[PDB]
Amino acid sequence: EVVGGGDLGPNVLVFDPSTPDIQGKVDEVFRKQESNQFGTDRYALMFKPGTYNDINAQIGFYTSIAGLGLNPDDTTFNGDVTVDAGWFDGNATQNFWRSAENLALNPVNGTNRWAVSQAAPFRRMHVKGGLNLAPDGYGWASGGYIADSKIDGEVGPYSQQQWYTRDSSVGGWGNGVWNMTFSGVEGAPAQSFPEPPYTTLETTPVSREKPFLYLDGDDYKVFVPAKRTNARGTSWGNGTPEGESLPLDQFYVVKPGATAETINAAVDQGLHLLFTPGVYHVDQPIEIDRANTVALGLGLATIIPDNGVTALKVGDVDGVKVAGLLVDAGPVNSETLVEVGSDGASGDHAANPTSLQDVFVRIGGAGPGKATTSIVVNSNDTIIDHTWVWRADHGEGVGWETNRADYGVHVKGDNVLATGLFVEHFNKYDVQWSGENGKTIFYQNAKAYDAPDQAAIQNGDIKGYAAYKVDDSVTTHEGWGMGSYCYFNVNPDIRQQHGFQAPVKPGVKFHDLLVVSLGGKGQYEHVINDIGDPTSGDTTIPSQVVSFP
Ligand SMILES: OC[C@H]1O[C@@H](O[C@@H]2[C@@H](O)[C@H](O[C@@H]3[C@@H](O)[C@H](O[C@@H]4[C@@H](O)[C@H](O)O[C@H](CO)[C@H]4O)O[C@H](CO)[C@H]3O)O[C@H](CO)[C@H]2O)[C@H](O)[C@@H](O)[C@@H]1O
Repeated sequence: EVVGGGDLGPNVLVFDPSTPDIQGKVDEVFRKQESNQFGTDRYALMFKPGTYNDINAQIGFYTSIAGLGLNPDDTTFNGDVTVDAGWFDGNATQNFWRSAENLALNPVNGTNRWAVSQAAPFRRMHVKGGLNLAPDGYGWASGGYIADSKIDGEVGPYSQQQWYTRDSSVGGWGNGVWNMTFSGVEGAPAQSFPEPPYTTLETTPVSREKPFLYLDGDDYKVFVPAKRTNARGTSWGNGTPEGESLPLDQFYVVKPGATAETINAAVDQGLHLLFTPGVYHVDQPIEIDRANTVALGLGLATIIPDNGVTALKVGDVDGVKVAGLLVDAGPVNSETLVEVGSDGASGDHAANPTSLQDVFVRIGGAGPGKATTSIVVNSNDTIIDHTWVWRADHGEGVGWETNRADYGVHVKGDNVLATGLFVEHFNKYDVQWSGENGKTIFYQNAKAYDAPDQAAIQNGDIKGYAAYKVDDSVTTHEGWGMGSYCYFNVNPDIRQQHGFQAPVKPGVKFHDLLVVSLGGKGQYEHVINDIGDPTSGDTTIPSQVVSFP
């Protein structure tokens, strides 16, 4: 019974090079979206191919900006896509929930400013000049994620604490701070941790670029890249990229209105999903149990699970590409928010894996919300390529109980790969890995700030719960470029035994680990298990470990 394609709706603004009032108009969204951290408004600015002049697209909360060509240079700005921190007094550590993709940029002073923190991906971009990742004045910042991009000149992180870059091309990298990690990046600074703190891998073992809306001439369509093993450099610049096109008309177009039963019925029926920029309350989980289903969000499209249900469940099928969505906890506790595969699933998905890309989870912050576990990854071979799983530390509806969320991510399948894993503030283990031969490239954690007292975070004989816990049974794991920080702002007497916990086996390895106390609010006793120096002083110097075991 459902109906494919049709109309993307008001919240998706489709600019062209003869379109009137682009500056003034891109400027109204920012005005309302600049300081709008928890609003329900959602926007995507989409630009048709061509060259656009005298422009500076300033990007606020819940704003995605993109070109609608196939290769990034089809849509060129003699101008800038700018993220700054004027609204929060130079501090960029709340510059969340926005994105830029599939544009070239010829920045007006020779350098584009993308001063963001978490959940602010920069994908499929060509910067014909510099890329400055810090707010004007080298004030605080906690990014960040760049993939499938070419920066002609220098990337300058400056004050950025940490960063992940994959499968890209840079002609310079200026500096590290705590953890600037690279995989498959031509031009990456040579590996050197802790000095500078560069963790560098030549290729990404597998990656698959995120699907995106484009105009194959007159028609709305989505292009869906195929996977690369040992990816290095960009995917677009040599000629005809690799992967499929879907016509629009083979997508259900979800808008304000949609029930979860119709969304699933459209996937029953053989349609893909395109979530328009909106907030979707669902009282049954969204279910994708058809191989190769693309589920693509625009304008930070957001799902909220009502009645304590799970928001999104992927079945044990090959090739599901979930991209560009925020799952936002309801006030009724959900046992899970996202499940990838059913519990127990023992099959392969190796040739054609399921992935989550730019999938973000929030618990609290916009009022009261809670979940026991946020993401369960049951399916073997799953790719998690950019996720921010975040128990709110600030905002409305936040308490050590009021927005309690015990567990962030739990990985149970085998062969699972996370590139750009950001997980923070959970009451217990932020990340748990139970499956075999897991790989994590780049991890950023901060522990819960609102732990009341030592006794509240006790873990048998461990003080605190690891930010990242590989199970005792696991025989095979390997991780690179991983940091956990603490700011026990309620009770800075607290001690966190470690950032990491894992068995001591010849084939469970870690490379370039660090923990950091933020201005002496709590301290780490060790880095991993019982190994590594404690943090000390209020000077926020990392305690580091190059190699383990
Ligand atoms: O609070 C809400 C959000 O905050 C996120 O965590 C922040 C955290 O980012 C912040 O850390 C700062 C660091 O940014 C800072 O690094 C320095 C660099 O700025 C500088 O250029 O280089 C040196 C190193 O040589 C560093 O000085 O260092 C100060 C310490 O002096 C840190 O405090 O601290 C905030 C709280 O104090 C903290 O909240 C968090 O990830 C988000 O989840 C959260 O929503």
